[PDB]
Amino acid sequence: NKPHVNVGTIGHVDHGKTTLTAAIATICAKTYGGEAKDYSQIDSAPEEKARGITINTSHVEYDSPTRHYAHVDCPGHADYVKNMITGAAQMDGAILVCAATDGPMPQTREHILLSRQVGVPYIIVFLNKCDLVDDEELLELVEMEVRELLSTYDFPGDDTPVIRGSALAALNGEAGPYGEESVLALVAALDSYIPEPERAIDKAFLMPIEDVFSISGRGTVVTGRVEAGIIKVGEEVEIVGIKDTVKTTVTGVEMFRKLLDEGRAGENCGILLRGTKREEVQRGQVLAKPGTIKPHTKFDAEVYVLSKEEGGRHTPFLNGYRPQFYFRTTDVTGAIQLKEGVEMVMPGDNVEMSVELIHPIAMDPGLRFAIREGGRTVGAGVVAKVTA
Ligand SMILES: Nc1nc2c(ncn2[C@@H]2O[C@H](COP(=O)(O)OP(=O)(O)O)[C@@H](O)[C@H]2O)c(=O)[nH]1
Ligand SMILES: [Mg+2]
Repeated sequence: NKPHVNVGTIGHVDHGKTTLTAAIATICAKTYGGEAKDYSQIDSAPEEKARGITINTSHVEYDSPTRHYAHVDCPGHADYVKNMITGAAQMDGAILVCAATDGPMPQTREHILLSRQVGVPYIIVFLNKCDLVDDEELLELVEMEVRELLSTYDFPGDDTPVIRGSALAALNGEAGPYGEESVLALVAALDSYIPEPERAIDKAFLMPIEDVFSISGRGTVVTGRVEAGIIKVGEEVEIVGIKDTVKTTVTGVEMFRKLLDEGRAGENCGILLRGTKREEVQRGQVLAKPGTIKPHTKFDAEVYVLSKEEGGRHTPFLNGYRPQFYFRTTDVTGAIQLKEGVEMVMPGDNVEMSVELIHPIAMDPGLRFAIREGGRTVGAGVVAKVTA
């Protein structure tokens, strides 16, 4: 297994996302080996349902000389919003498709802003439909506009790879600069510009607490899934969230009928904690390497509000709405502040909001959450920025 990289095509409708996706898959198959996909196979995106939220996504796979890519393409504007806000497709990089004829358009800007909000780490640009523009100064002008638009949202527009091509020429089997060579140039940009994502085992240790036990003859044990890093018996951990942060030592690690020396990312296990009582640990707190994650009550978020068809509200909510925010394992009530001038949010919409929780939660930007009322999911969010 070589590097596996998650990517996707973003950009305004009709700018050439599905055509480019089909061209990449077909040309990589012909060049490096794999399966070719045509336009109709990718334009028809299957439906996959998870928590009532319906997202239509097309998934294609293709190989570079050294990597295997998983690529997502979406039919509608709402599909891209839901896919990016939730953790459905965790893109390691996004391919921004922009038509050289019309230039950046409203959904071009929204998709860059969304990528910033949800934490898309890198963006590569395919400047498409260059077969329709013969003036190279006009191509330069639109490229400059795309780079500046990227920098407006804190992406490094001056260093961004911008590949000029015609996804339709490439899919049709054309040669020349805008044909197959341009799609191979884009694949070479994916290989050179997007690093392999850091392994969970290499990150700082983090384990959300799911259950707590007072075991007679042993002491206090917390159970959960290790999300990141490694914890060894004898090392210190912080208990972060809900209550003031405290620090203790791990004195044991175990799985069912298996005593362990350490707990590793992906493992579900129990952790024995020195000098701790059951009332000091609780669900919704996390164990973490000391000093690597901080509790917060205030944060900004990007939020998709479920439509009534997805089991959400069928009425708008107002500024000052106080639902529950479900973080990892538990609900915390929080008050919502909308952008200035915004008084209500419609179901089916996505908005940027500020939140103040009634108790702190350990969080970094990129943490996903659900918004619930009465235990019914009414929204999905991602922490865009922690307020301090
Ligand atoms: N002339 C030209 N047309 C293109 C190119 N790429 C896509 N198109 C056309 O633009 C229309 C929309 O393309 P599509 O891939 O469905 O755009 P999407 O909405 O972003 O997925 C289709 O009619 C394509 O054939 C190109 O490089 N040159
Ligand atoms: Mg499409």
